[PDB]
Amino acid sequence: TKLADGKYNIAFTVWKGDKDESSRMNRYFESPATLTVKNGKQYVSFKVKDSTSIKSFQVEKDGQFVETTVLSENKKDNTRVVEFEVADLSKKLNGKVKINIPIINYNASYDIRFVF
Ligand SMILES: [Cl-]
Repeated sequence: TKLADGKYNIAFTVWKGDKDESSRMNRYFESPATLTVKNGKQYVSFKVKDSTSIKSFQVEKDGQFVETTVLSENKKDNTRVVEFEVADLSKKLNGKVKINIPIINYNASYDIRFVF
């Protein structure tokens, strides 16, 4: 059941945090993600669109949301690559996104789930 070391692509979709429905956050998170399996551990990374608007992206780690790691940024196309470890790919991962639209007092939070 445990994946061999190496790099893979893994498709994913985003559900709403509290409903079994597709989340609007799908448009910002590019599937497939990259899965890096190294020394048993599993690291997921993927590109985020409209990066400047996605002020915060956290995933739940030990019953608490923690900011994801930024591996790189591309200011030209307004994207960035985020990364986090996932212990169990068969489970839905809880996440939180803070969306900021400066063109107007607009600052809202989205609860989401990653489905691999
Ligand atoms: Cl469920």
